[PDB]
Amino acid sequence: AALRQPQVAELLAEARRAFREEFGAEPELAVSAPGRVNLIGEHTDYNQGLVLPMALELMTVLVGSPRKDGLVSLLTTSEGADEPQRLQFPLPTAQRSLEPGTPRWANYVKGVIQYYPAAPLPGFSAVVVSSVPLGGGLSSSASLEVATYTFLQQLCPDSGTIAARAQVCQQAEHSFAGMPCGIMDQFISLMGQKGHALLIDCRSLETSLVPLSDPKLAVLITNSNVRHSLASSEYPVRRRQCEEVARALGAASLREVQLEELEAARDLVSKEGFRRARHVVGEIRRTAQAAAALRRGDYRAFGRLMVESHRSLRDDYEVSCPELDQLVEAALAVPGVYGSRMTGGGFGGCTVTLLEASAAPHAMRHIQEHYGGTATFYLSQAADGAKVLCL
Ligand SMILES: O=C1CCCC2=C1C1(CCCCC1)N=C(Nc1nc3ccccc3o1)N2
Ligand SMILES: OC[C@H]1O[C@@H](O)[C@H](O)[C@@H](O)[C@H]1O
Repeated sequence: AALRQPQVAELLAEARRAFREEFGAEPELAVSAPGRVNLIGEHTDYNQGLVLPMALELMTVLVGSPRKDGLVSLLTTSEGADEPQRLQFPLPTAQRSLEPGTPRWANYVKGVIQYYPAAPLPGFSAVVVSSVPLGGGLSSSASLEVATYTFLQQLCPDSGTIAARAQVCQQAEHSFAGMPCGIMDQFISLMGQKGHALLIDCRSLETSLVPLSDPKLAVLITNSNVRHSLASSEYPVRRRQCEEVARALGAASLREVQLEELEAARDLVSKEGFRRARHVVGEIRRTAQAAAALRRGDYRAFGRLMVESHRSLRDDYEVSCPELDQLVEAALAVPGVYGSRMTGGGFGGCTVTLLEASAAPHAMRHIQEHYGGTATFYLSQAADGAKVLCL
């Protein structure tokens, strides 16, 4: 009774009803974009490294219709959203551009509109709904950026590439939400495919769809239901730190630096700096092994490289928190768990447990009985990325 089911048919239905009530007519378009769990490859994306996320059945839906008057009218229904629930604004122009501000959920939609590369973009009316827990570490902000972007393509098709769309979504996260994120979360929300993880190369931007078929394997996501102060504050600090271990070692990114190099480079950088790399330069060179291991269906090893990812996130990158540590170390003692680790940016949010489906009922008994805080669970199929339904 801690498991939240996806309920995606009723999420779309909720959004259409709220649209008819709010705007006096039936919406003409539905889009969705998923949130994400990163299986392995944490704090690598901005280090031009490798990540292995998948898309969730947890998503953000826009339902809307173009307007003739050049203005945008938004209703959000998400419980967590900061007041007001509605905002309206003219389209940006050469003269006036959109500005971040109040309410914050709107900043994401504004950013994407502001950086949208095709024209002419008409005004629109839209309802925004999401089953992605807001600020819970499964990329609610990326689902809303990419859901926005997918709605704008229907209003005014772009003639570009999946990376250009991810950079636009990423720029809205930088400029309008003041969060200097990598490309992972936008990329997986765009490109996820049911029954697949997505191995992303954040240097080359090559991507591989890795079958996650086997119905033996389950991915249990557990929300800690915490977010520490340190989150919003330490993420850019870590990023900046990485950029100095890279600058010091005459490497254009840590992708280029290998562990044998960092170990014999100790003197050129700081104890906590060098330790940030043992994680990053290390991390890269085990998502690769996790990738090569999921293909072999090996599981143990992804696991080892996984718990090795948490331990490294906890001790070297210092971006876990006692709640995440107690959840990982808790699951990691249940036989049949290959691995568990913090996922996403850390300082709170979710862990990800690679278990055997048979044991799912007992784990959710156990974790809720053996976790100090409030556990929410998702038993997540690997899902589709951005989608359109004409209405
Ligand atoms: O306060 C923070 C701290 C940083 C993390 C972050 C938030 C808030 C910002 C706006 C109010 C709720 C919390 N929202 C998101 N993501 C988000 N996804 C959404 C999908 C549909 C509607 C609204 C959505 O807000 N991320
Ligand atoms: O795995 C670490 C990740 O933290 C995310 O939440 C951020 O949006 C990503 O770009 C990546 O930096």
